[PDB]
Parts: sequence; C-alpha cells; structure tokens
Amino acid sequence: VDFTEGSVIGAMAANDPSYGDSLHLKTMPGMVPFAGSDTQRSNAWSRNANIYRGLYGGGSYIEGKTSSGQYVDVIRFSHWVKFRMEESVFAYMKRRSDMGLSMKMSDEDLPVLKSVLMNNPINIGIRNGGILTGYDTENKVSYDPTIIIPKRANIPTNDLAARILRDVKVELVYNNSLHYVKIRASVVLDRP
Amino acid sequence: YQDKVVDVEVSLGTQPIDTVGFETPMFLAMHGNFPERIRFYVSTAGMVADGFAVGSPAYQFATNAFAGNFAPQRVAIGRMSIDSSKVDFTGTTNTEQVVVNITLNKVVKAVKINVLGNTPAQIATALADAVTADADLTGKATAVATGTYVTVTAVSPNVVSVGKGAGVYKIVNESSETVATVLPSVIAENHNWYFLATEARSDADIVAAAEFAKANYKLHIYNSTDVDAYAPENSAASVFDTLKSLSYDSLGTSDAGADVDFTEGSVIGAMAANDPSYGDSLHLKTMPGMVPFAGSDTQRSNAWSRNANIYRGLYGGGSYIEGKTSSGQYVDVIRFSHWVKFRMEESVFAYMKRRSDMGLSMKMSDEDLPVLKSVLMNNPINIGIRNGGILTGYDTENKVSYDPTIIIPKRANIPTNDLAARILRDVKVELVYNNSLHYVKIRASVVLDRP
Amino acid sequence: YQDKVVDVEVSLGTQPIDTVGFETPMFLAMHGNFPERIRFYVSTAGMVAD
Amino acid sequence: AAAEFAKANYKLHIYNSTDVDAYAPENSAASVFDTLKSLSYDSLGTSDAGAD
Amino acid sequence: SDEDLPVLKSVLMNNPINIGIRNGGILTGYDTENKVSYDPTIIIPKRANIPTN
Amino acid sequence: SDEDLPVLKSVLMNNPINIGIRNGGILTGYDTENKVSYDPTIIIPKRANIPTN
Repeated sequence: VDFTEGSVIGAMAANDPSYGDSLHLKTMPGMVPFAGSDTQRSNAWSRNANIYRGLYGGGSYIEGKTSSGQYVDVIRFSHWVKFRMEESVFAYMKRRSDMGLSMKMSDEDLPVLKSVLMNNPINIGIRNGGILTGYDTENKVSYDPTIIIPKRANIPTNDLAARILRDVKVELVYNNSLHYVKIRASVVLDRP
Repeated sequence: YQDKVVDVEVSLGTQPIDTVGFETPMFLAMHGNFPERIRFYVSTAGMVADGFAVGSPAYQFATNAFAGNFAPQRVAIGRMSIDSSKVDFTGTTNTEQVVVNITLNKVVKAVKINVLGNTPAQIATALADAVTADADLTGKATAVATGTYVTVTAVSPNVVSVGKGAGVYKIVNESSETVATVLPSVIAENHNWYFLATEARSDADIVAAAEFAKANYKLHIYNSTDVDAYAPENSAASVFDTLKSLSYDSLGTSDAGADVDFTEGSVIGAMAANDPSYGDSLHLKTMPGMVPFAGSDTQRSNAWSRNANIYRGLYGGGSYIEGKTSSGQYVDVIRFSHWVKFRMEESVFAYMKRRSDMGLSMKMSDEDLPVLKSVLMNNPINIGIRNGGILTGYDTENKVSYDPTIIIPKRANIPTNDLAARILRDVKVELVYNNSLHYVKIRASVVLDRP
Repeated sequence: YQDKVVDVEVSLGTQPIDTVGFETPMFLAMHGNFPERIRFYVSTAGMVAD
Repeated sequence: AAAEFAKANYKLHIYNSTDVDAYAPENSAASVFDTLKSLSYDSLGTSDAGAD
Repeated sequence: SDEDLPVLKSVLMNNPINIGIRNGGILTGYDTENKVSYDPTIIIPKRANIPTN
Repeated sequence: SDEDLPVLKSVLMNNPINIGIRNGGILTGYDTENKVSYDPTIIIPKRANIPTN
C-alpha cells in the first residue's frame, strides 16, 4: 500500500559504512508497529524475516539479518573495504607512473604499500570506530590490524619475470555492536 | 557526484521513554455507574458527580485514602456488574435514627427510620416499608424485608447506589461476576496502577487477587474481620494462615471496621506518596480512620504469629506496628526491589535507544562497555544512595566495605558465539539495603564510685 | 531467541528466620477461667480482669 | 497527507480536531491522533471544541 | 540549568518564609553557646545529579 | 547505619541526663589528682558488630 521499502533505506543511507552502525533500534517513520502474538514474533524471527516492533510507546526496528543469516552492516562494510582498497592501490600506482619513477619490486620500495593501505580504508575505519584496535594487557591478546608483504627473495622467479605479486594478506577485527543485555542484581544485609 | 556545496546532518538524542509509577492505587468495587472498566479521580467531589452514594464502599475507600499524610495524587476505581445490595441488621442493636443514603439517577435521598427498643426484624420491616412508600423510588427500585436484613434491587435501566448513614449495620453487594474473571480485563484496559485492593471479602476472592498481584508485579492489600485471625496458635483456619502457607506476598491486617469502612485506603495513604528510594517502613506511622486494636496480650501475640499486622495504641496515640507480608518479608523491601528492577531496565534501554538514534550505536569493545557503569551508577543507584535507601561507606575498624559493586566482563572473556549473536549476559550487581530500626533495648546502672 | 532488549533479575537475601527466646516462664495452675490451654499476661491487672 | 508532506519538506504541521475519540479509553486506537502516533510523524495536535 | 535553578531559592525565601520570620511564626537565629542553628534551609540539586530521564 | 545510630547519644544526653546534671542529681567532672572520671558514659555498637539475624 505504502511501499515502506523507502523507510528502511532512509535510516542507514546517509550513514557511512565506516561506522558499522547496526539497524537494531533506529526508528522508521512511515512504518506501523507489528501487531501479533508472542508465537508470531518467534515464527517470523526463525525465518530471518525482520520485524518492526513497538517498545515503551515508541516504534523500534528489531534486527538487521539478511536471508543468509549475517547482519547487513557486515556485508556493507565488506563491500566498502574491498572497493576502497582496490581504488586506493590503483590510484597510487597510476599517480606514481605518471611521473616516471614507477613502482619497482625491490625490498626498499614494496613496504610503501603498507602506508597506502594503512591510510584511507583502515585508518578511516579505525577513527570512526568500525575497526577494532588496541592491546589487552591482562589476556595478552592483540586486536591491531596486520599486513603481510613478502620480500623479493621469496617471490618465485617466474613471478618476477611476469612482474606479478600475489601473496599480500591482511586481517581485520570488525567491531560488533551490542543488541541484547542481561543483568543479575541482588540485595544483601551484610558482608563477611 | 555530489549535489550540495555544504551538507549538514542533525540527529536528536532526546527521545523520551515511558516509565512506571508506584503511586496510584486501585479499588475494585461493584456498581454500574459508568460503562468503562476504570475511572481516575482526584477528589471525592468528582466521585459524587458520577453518582456514587455518600458512604458507599468506593466513597469510603477514597476518603480514607485522601485523608492520609502521604495521600496518593489520584485513585482509580474498578467496576464489576452489580446484582443487588443487601442491608444487614443481623446481630446489631440500634437506639437512634437509622439513616441509609440512596442515590438514584443522580438524585440523592436519605431514608430515615425512628428506632424506639426494637428487634432487628422490626427495623428491617420499617426500612422496607419506608423505601417502598417513597414517591421517587416506586417503579425504579425495590426493597424486600426478610429476617434481619433488607435486600434492595434496581429496576433497569435505572442505577441505584446505597451508602451508610447513622446507625449500626453493614452493606453487602452481590455480583454476577467474580474478581478472578474480572481482573484480566481491567489490567488489559489500563495498567497505570500499583496497589490492588478489592471489595470482595470472602476467601477465594482474596486468594485469586493475591495470586494475580504476585504474577503481574502488583502489591495486594486487604483487611478482614475474621475473629480467627488471632485464634490460638494452632487454629490454621483463617485467610492469613492460608496465605502464609502459600508464601504469597500480600499485606494484611486485622481490623473491626474492615467490613464497614474499608480501611484499606488508610494503609495506602501512609506510604503512597513516599518514593521507594527512602525505604521508609510502616512501623509507627499514624493511620487516620483506623480504630486501635482492643484485645488481651495473648491475642496480640496470636495475630503476630500469623503475620496479621495489628494497629495498636501507644502513649495515647494510635500507631501501626509492623509491615510484614504473608511470606514474612517486610513490605518496603518488596517495593524497593520492584523499583530498582524497573528503573534499571528503563534506564539501560533508554540509553541504548538514544545512542542508536544518532548512529554511533553501542559497540562491544573494551573502550565502550565500561560506559554502562556510569549509567547504572546514575539514576537508580545514586538516587537511592542520596535518599538513604542504599547503604554506603567504609568501616575503618572492622574493615568492611558497604559500597555498591558492579562487575562487567572484558571482550576477551566473552565466548565467541555470544559475540556473533551480540549478546552480553554476565553483568552482576550487589547492593546493601538500609534496614530501618524497629525495637530498642537499654541497660542502665547506678554506681557510687569507680576503681 | 530472546524477547527483551534488557532483562534484569532481582533476588532478596533478607529472609527473616524464627528464633527461640530464653525469657518467658510458665506456671501450670488449676482453674477453669478460660477455655484454651495457655494465656500470656504482661501485668497482674490483666489477670484480675480474667 | 499534510503531515507527510510537512515532514518531507521541513515544515511544521499544526492541526486541531473535535473528535470525541481523542480522549476515548486507553484502548480506542481509532482517532487521528493514534494513527499519527503509530506512524512516528512529527505534527502538533490538540483537542478543542471550537476547532470546527 | 545550574545558572537558573537557584532562583527558586529567592522565590521561596520571599513570600511564605520571610513573612513568617518577620511576624514571628518561624524561628531564626544562631546560638553561640550551644552552637545550634535555627535558620531555615533549602536544598536544590544540581543539573549533573538529576537522572537523565 | 553507622551514620545515624550515634544520634541516640544526643537524645539521651538531652532530657534525662542533662537535666539531672544541671540540677545536681547526677555527678560529673574529672579529678586531676586521683585521675578518676565521673562523667556519664554511653556505649552503642556499630553496624558491623550486630549479628545478622
């Protein structure tokens, strides 16, 4: 009747993927709160059919799940990172090549790619909170992004002849937003 | 491509949120004055407008509730279908003008009977004759005398309300419904009340009310004239014993006028306007409208054994004794627990929603989870501490700490599947309630010298 | 599946417990003044009433 | 329609109504006010007798 | 706001309380020997202490 | 609570004890030579010392 599809888009369209902001509780002007019993709300959730439910008077979305089960924001972030690594690397190569001085496959020049990737996608994600970072002192786990680039001596000779580098690897830790909370309280009269 | 030289986003994180209020009581009366199931009133003058007869059960409850020191801002009245009103003189003795107030279609009249020594049957017959001989009641109401009581019925669609005047007697109303079958509709229509009181006086009506009140986070209050309330220690026959055996949480008291004045309102009027954050017990608060308990020492112990609270006179004045539910715990503890539960839930949800309305949603990282600590420390816990409800401080001598403690896990400790589902579980909190003082004992001594 | 955005449990560890008291004596007299088997008094004026 | 247009184009909508249902019991959910609240639109409304 | 809530103190200090004090209805003054204070006191919270809701 | 129980000390010090001292019924003062104290003493336990029941 109203094609509320627009309402769903209107809540996340202008929010850049770098934030990783889920659709959990964002209000959706134009949509009517779901009316149904408890059983229906579980039946719909079982099929990943998202539901707009009213809470504390107001109307709030419930969750963003695709048909495959993964949250929408993860998919959006993956597309964003893929495209803006591709574009960044290609643009850097072209801009160097337009001044002579082309990129050269030597130990003294390959590490430059690390700065380029650390700039643009990864740093933008970190500053906006999309990508987790930091080191835990107690559990001794590291969350910082890591980039691996081989040295010239490790590249097979035929790859040097064809001028093709393959084995670049990267790792990221996405920052999951919070959806549900459970609390345990207690009341006591004294303490040993 | 872009279409604006300058673009500005604006997001408002000021969304209000619905909240629960622990003030407004309810009284579930029998009548047909209004069609809906609940009505709210701010004074008895409003009730008299709708056609409630002066001295009627609802009017008595409202007056007692409003007369208190901490009277609630406004009270709510239920509705059950009325069938007939029963006026009982059984076991009573009268010597002066007996007066009964009858209100019909917003018309007020007072029936007067001149009692000489007349037996109850004579008074009942005279009242029936007087009612039947009234010009404005023929064809609208009917009264039939029998035994020691007179039954009054309204000819539909007329509305009749009966209330007390001078004299010794009681009003009993029948109904084609029952509290158990009526309560769900009332709560369905409007859920803005916390104290539940009922006009139905007999046993099962109280048991069902207590069960429903416990199920839906409401506090049940009732009074009873059962002489068995203070029977010997082995009676195990009054309503109080049955409620205690079931471990239900209801507040009960033994009073003589509970079937005449419905003093339930008086009990509510002493704590209704006092916020739960104070944890102020009902021990010594005076209760206008209640008559001090009259009985021997044995009866005062028998009643206390069953958790049937007693209103006792002391040093001339009248003071309540203690607030104990049927389960043995003090009422203020229950009220405080409900308050803290609801205003932690609301606070956390409101914070999450307000953050989520500006993007920047809450994220499960070590640099953002501790924020929950500030939110909980604000609102419930700090409000409790400032008002004295929650104990705080550190003892230097015994080296015990009384401050509230909050525990929140780090990201590395959360299981991976919980991260995938985005669900945090193991938050824990501890509080030390501040017990008020009920009894004191002192040892004095007189000496002539000291080594 | 879960049905609440926030859920809170509250438990009360303030349950009182019955206790014995080593004060009140008993005197087992012979009479028929009252029907029950025991009566408590706080003064002789109460006894004279019965 | 006026409320939707006002929200779309950064205008503030103001209206009055004599609907007796505006203050019906808590479960009426039949007046214009209920419909507007359900849609989360931003309009200012008031109940008055002379609005018509 | 913290810069405007304290105004309520002046309003209450005027009208009821001051009228009572001047007419003798309300006690006031400080005792030097026993060090007890009889003056009226008014408490108003700051903005930071009010719960967000 | 530890911050409110000591109030009982002021109440008892007022009314009976102080009235007795002022009227001479109750002895008071400290002897410098024999080092004996005659002042009334009041003892009140702290919360931590009260049994839980």
